[PDB]
Amino acid sequence: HHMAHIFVYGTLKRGQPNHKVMLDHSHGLAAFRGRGCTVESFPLVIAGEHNIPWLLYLPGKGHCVTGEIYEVDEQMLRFLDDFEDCPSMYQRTALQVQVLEWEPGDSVQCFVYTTATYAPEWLFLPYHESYDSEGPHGLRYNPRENR
Repeated sequence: HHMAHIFVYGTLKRGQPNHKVMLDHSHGLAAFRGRGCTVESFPLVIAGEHNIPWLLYLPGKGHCVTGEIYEVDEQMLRFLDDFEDCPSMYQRTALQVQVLEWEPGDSVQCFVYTTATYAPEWLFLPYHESYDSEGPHGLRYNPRENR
């Protein structure tokens, strides 16, 4: 079957708190392909009570956002849609990604979880080039069922 390229910038990245879900074969297949940055700039904010990273769908604002390129199967793609609570919390959007390292040419089209349903005040939060839950912003990810 065909596969699909995705680009992850947040908790799904290697070394980030939700990476395990991509390594769990009960969800399908995800193969690491390399590192990239969005060709278009977008705001990346760490926001809400869970300190979740959100790539806001405001093309041309903020910065090119760095992340990782994976090739995934359809099962994994649908799992990630459910994981990200699409289309309410995030909407899956196809974006051009400049390839910085490859394990394809200069860029690759990838699905990315963006959001148009952010809280409006999140526009005033810092806009990140990259996400690290343990970064100096001091806002560590906490899991969804925490109150």
